[PDB]
Amino acid sequence: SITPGTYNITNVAYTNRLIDLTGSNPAENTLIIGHHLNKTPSGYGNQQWTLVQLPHTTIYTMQAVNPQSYVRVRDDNLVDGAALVGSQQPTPVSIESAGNSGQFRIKIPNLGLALTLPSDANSTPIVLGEVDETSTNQLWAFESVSA
Amino acid sequence: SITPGTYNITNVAYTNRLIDLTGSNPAENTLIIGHHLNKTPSGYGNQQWTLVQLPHTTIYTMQAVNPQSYVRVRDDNLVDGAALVGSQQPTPVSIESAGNSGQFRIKIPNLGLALTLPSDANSTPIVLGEVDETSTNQLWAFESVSA
Ligand SMILES: CC(=O)N[C@H]1[C@H](OCCN=[N+]=[N-])O[C@H](CO)[C@@H](O[C@@H]2O[C@H](CO)[C@H](O)[C@H](O)[C@H]2NC(C)=O)[C@@H]1O
Ligand SMILES: CC(=O)N[C@H]1[C@H](OCCN=[N+]=[N-])O[C@H](CO)[C@@H](O[C@@H]2O[C@H](CO)[C@H](O)[C@H](O)[C@H]2NC(C)=O)[C@@H]1O
Repeated sequence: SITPGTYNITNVAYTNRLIDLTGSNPAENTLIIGHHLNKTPSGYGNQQWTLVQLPHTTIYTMQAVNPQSYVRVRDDNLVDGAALVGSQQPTPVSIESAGNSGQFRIKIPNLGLALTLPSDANSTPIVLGEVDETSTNQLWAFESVSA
Repeated sequence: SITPGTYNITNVAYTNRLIDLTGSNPAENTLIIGHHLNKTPSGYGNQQWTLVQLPHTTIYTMQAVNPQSYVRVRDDNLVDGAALVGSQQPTPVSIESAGNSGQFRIKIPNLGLALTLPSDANSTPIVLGEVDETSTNQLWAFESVSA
């Protein structure tokens, strides 16, 4: 499973879209979106995500670098279509390798829902979607931010 | 939420019953059961459970002190009535205070299911049951182990 650490996380369908906390805004419910890289080599802090892992399981918290908002399903409403947002508290996620290259699904534990990017349009908010076998938009790649 | 550490866990409905790994058996799929305290004052290692926590969540792993088997739902079959067993791999659980005091429900994350002890007979296996706020069979007291 992915080692704890700090990553740029890019969509597999839309490889030029990173997970990005809108406007580096620390406010609750700020949306999390798919957005072009906003600074080389690894973006500002709002496109870097630190993963903390529960040993011997695939459960993690994801926290941005700056501001330090965690990834959270808005209002803890774990249903299809629900928005991902920046919050002072995280939603635990299950990050699971897809049979793939170094590709992963970021899943809501035990619900069969996953983070998806529904459009390549820049700034498209990321939402939950149903886990499936053929959609690449709920597939994600992780790249370490250089120390 | 509960502080990480090593605990004896006693049922609320049946106060002479602790979560216990059958016969201190290290084998996979060994039943977890309700059973009287097997040693004073904190039982042997099969009745002592170490909790590991993912910070800022209520998700945890539970592992016996000896042998070191984790608490796992049989075949990761997260449905009503499924057996709890020891395994080399854990089922992440959500340990949530049930108001009261020192009382907690050990729930399956995001599902309406929780560990429950259906009878005070010695060695009755612990199994998942639907979450039910009024049922003491799925309530648990946690006492730090002095040993
Ligand atoms: C609404 C908003 O936050 N707009 C801009 C913000 O302007 C704030 C003032 N008024 N408005 N109205 O300015 C930031 C910083 O330039 C800007 O942030 C970018 O937002 C995009 C999505 O639109 C993406 O999140 C970028 O990564 C982000 N860049 C930074 C550095 O935060 C925001 O859109
Ligand atoms: C038979 C065997 O291989 N193990 C038994 C063990 O046998 C001792 C030999 N016969 N004598 N006197 O005996 C213990 C009971 O003392 C037994 O372990 C207990 O099993 C129950 C449920 O069946 C429960 O898990 C108890 O906590 C457990 N106690 C300990 C200390 O492991 C074991 O199966």
